[PDB]
Amino acid sequence: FDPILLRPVDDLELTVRSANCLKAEAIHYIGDLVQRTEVELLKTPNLGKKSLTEIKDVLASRGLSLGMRLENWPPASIADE
Repeated sequence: FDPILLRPVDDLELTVRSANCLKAEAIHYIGDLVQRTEVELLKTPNLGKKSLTEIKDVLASRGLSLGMRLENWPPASIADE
């Protein structure tokens, strides 16, 4: 599995309006991020175009795709509590 992917958009280390705004859209995990749709996500009253280039840079910098449903998400790398 991809580690950055398992990471939370907030801590994904992306921009401030991209990752941050991502966790505000019920997508605190970059996994769900790629498992969504930048079409409507990049049209909210708190998004932007310069952000679509980043979110896409993550969905394309890790062999991912738009709405690319991940395997059995989330992975087993989050079972400590």
